[PDB]
Amino acid sequence: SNAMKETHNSQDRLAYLKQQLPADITRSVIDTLKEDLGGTLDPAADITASLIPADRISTATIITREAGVFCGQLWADEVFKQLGGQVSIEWHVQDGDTLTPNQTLCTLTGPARILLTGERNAMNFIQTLSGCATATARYVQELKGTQCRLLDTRKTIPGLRSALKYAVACGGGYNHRIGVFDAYLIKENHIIACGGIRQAISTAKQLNPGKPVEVETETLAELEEAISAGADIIMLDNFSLEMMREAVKINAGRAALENSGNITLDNLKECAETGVDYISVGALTKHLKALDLSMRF
Amino acid sequence: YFQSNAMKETHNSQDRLAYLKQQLPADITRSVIDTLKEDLGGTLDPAADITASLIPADRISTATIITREAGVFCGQLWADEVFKQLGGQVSIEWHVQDGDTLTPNQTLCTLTGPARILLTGERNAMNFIQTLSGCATATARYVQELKGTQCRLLDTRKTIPGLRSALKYAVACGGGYNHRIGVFDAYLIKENHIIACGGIRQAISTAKQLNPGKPVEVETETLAELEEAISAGADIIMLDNFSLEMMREAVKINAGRAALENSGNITLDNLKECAETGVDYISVGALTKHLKALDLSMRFKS
Ligand SMILES: [Mg+2]
Repeated sequence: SNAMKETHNSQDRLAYLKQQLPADITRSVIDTLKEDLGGTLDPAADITASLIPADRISTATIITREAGVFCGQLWADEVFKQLGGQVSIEWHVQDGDTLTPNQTLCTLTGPARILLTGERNAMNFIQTLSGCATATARYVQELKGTQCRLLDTRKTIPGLRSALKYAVACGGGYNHRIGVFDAYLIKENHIIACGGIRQAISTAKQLNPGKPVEVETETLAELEEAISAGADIIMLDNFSLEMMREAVKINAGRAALENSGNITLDNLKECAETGVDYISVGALTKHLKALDLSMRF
Repeated sequence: YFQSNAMKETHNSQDRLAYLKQQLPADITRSVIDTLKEDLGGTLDPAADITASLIPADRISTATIITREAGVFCGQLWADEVFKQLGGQVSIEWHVQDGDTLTPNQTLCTLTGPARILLTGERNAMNFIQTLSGCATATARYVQELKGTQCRLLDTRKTIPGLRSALKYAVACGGGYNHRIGVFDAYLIKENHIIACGGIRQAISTAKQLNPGKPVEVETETLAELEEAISAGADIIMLDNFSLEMMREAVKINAGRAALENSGNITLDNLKECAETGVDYISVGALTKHLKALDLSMRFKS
């Protein structure tokens, strides 16, 4: 079925993402350390840490004061590798694990100056990615009892697209297109330009074979036309609950239906209960509620 | 020569405002390039946008970016850079300037150029404006709570990765003040450094020796530690989780000798009350660690 086919598209995207992550992790980490150190990757630039003896070895633990879902160990590991690799980390949690208040995330051991310099940077990644995974899981809870799945969007904090799409995955959400290069999102503008939905879809399939094709519809008539034109996925743009139920009944399980627009944590369940297959939520990646962490020596 | 705490703080702001201005153009370009490459799949070539390829190449369109809620605007330079990086064919007429107060449904800018380029750049430009404006907007909200007081709002090092300079700038646009940019421009002496040096005056004199002009801040958890820190020559004292009465006692003990900065579980609910104790500054991690993006919308006229 088309709904199950989208689950396959989501896994293909997560695969592309995992393949690109090492490079993206290195890039964000370097830029973050550079900003903190003042344009250099030399940890000796941390003036306060220099008040500690050069030879001191210390052990610290990072703890979450809040419940949620963990994400970010790969980024925290890279922070310490970029600082020289002298600090070793024992992780007590894995990406995607549920966290309870005051749970220990990891234990770090190495030169005290390095731990001091890397601590905030490592925590800034963890709190951000964990924050996104945590928000995602809260949204996913609203779908209980339905077969509906949550999708992310292109409304992401700049520089962290791949990290946030990964955190969404860690929180139980699914990935929609990574960018404008991996899937088509056909809208009214494109439909008019090509002279009809079937023509737009055909052009899309001829220009980039294999790329998923999604069509945005604003009315039931458009939906019906997109379904008739064989569309893979149909995005329902600002549909009322009534229109959603009607769309689901009209569709009869043919295409994958995805609702988009003005979705809040407070009305997500009601949207899912109409029978739509997916709900896209820009709030998962456009907003951020960082997980509160503490580092103790 | 004489240098008041007011003068020391102004000097500190001048230095980091100077640092931010010199480094900002490079950070804007760096962040914009990384953001476009993520969206286009490894390249800055707009031809990588497959759905935009369904629009005739020679169409020239006009669109506008609208805010759907009130707040403070920020990010003009980043949105400009998105279009410069995509080829510079898009012309942007701004109807607002960084720092401006916004009302719901207000038009931010009107863009004109090749349709395919507008389609590729729109989300990217919007992602920057919603982020920076969101930060500026939240900051302004905290600043509004400080009105009747002489208290100032400070940022921290708890910032979203890769956006430290952009967010320090957004906090400034929202009316907040910038604390140290990183670990290189000022000291933040804590208990472990004190124990390592054998006391507070020891830590402070060792700091001034190694990096003479760098401002020295000391974090304290008690009134006793506060008094040692001030009498030992700290420029700024960070009060860690002080109660309201401890803050009042702190202000009394200080007698204007050092600048006092509150760092605690301070939110919109208790910001005013904490400010009313007489502390000079309140540092708020929430301004840059969290984000409530400003809700934007792009409307194509043609
Ligand atoms: Mg409910």
